[PDB]
Amino acid sequence: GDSSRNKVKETLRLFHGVCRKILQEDEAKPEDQRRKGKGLRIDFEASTILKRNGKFLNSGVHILGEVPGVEVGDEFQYRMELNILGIHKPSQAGIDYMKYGKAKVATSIVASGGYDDHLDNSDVLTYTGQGGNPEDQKLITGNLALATSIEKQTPVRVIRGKHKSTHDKSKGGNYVYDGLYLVEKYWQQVGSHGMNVFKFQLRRIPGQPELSWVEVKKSKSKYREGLCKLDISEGKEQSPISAVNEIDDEKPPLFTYTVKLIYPDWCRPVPPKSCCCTTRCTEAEARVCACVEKNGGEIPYNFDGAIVGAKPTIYECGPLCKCPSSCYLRVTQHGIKLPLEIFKTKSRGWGVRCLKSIPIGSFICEYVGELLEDSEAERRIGNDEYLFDIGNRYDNSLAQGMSELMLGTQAGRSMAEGDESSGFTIDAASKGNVGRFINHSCSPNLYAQNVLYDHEDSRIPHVMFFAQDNIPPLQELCYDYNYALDQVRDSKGNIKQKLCFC
DNA sequence: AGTACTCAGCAGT
DNA sequence: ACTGCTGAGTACT
Ligand SMILES: [Zn+2]
Ligand SMILES: [Zn+2]
Ligand SMILES: [Zn+2]
Repeated sequence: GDSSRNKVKETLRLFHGVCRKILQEDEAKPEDQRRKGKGLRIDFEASTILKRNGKFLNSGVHILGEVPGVEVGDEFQYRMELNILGIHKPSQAGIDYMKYGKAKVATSIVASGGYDDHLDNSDVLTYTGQGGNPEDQKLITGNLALATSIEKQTPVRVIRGKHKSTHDKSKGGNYVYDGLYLVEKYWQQVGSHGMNVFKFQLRRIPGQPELSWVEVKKSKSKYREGLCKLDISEGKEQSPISAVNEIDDEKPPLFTYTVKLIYPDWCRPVPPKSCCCTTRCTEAEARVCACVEKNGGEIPYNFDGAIVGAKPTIYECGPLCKCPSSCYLRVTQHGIKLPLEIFKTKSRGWGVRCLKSIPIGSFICEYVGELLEDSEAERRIGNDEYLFDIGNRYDNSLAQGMSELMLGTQAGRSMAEGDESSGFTIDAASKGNVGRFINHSCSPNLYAQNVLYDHEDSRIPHVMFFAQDNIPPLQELCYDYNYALDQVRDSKGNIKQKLCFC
């Protein structure tokens, strides 16, 4: 069950990983011969790659009721994700159905705003049938199945998609699994083609985790009476980070806010080698870029700014690089570009959330504090509580896997660990940014990535949090603990040891 | 093994 | 905004 949840999560992570890989390969090609712009569907190719390696879930079956591992509020960008998970099989069509006896009943529906659906209440939904749009709608296939579901009283999965404008700022939050509904009644009515249209009333089954749009709603409206401060950054951030509490009159804890890292006095100034590019640094350009070569001959970012894959170290263009700030190799240096707020949690003290959907691979924020040789946990105040041991270790198994999917080739297994000579740690107990409020979780939606701009000392990189899920709005932001690299978390979330190195 | 169907997702305008 | 186009997967002839 938990085991199921992790299979789903990792399946979606794999899928999007492949998507961004295909995308990076295309961005590496010159403007003129890029497949993007000329009818490229990364969703289809990613899909096909996963299906080839037997990575689909619930393949060859229809699920009625709850798909194991799929929870209310889960977000998708592509209709295709629903297919690989078995949530909804058709790539396009709104209605999915299956045999339930000799009759056919609806497994799942998609309300994307194609027809004039009414989703006005949290509780109840009016769903337009499907028929050519000029003939009257026929009561067959999907429409029939949704009708039969009424007598059979068999639940229906409801995914609502946000209205898709080709304005298309993003695909973040494109589909939300809203959950399980019963079909109550259906009628015929004239629909705006001048021909008759079917309509189905669905009622959400009680006792389900409540709808997310209802939570952006409860949250949204200005009054925000939970506000403790408008801007915890106190103007040091291009946008205010507000603090809210609806569980108390607790003010957030006191600290000096900082956006820049405090190095010690002894930590040598080490300027880094820079690139000479006139334009934005890409693999596409005829002229080679020193910072690209530094990243192993690949842009570790997509053009929208998403990290392509985790890496031991990511090199961004420095202050003495000659490229415009719009350079794709500038992402984490530009600072926070999401609406963040800190909030009181019943259980966990103080936490960080985002009030909009965060697409997978997105940059969140830096863990800013003052940097200390690990030797000095001598301080005594920030014990654990506002402390971040800078990650030294790495394992190439995941890259080995992504590699196997995309090329059929792996590098040999290798693992890295920082010498105990220098571990470094970031203390935010006294000074830090919003990153200091991020809590820890056994199932995180954030992971820490080391980036180097400013300097080349690889023992004191910047810690940049990225997103490893499509994160629903208001979902709490959390990252996991460092780990020993001999130990890994299995399906049930228990610590085991990695299989033989070989 | 072939065809009809589509609540996507692009791309040109 | 309004078009037009190529579609994956699945259900049926
Ligand atoms: Zn650059
Ligand atoms: Zn360059
Ligand atoms: Zn550079």
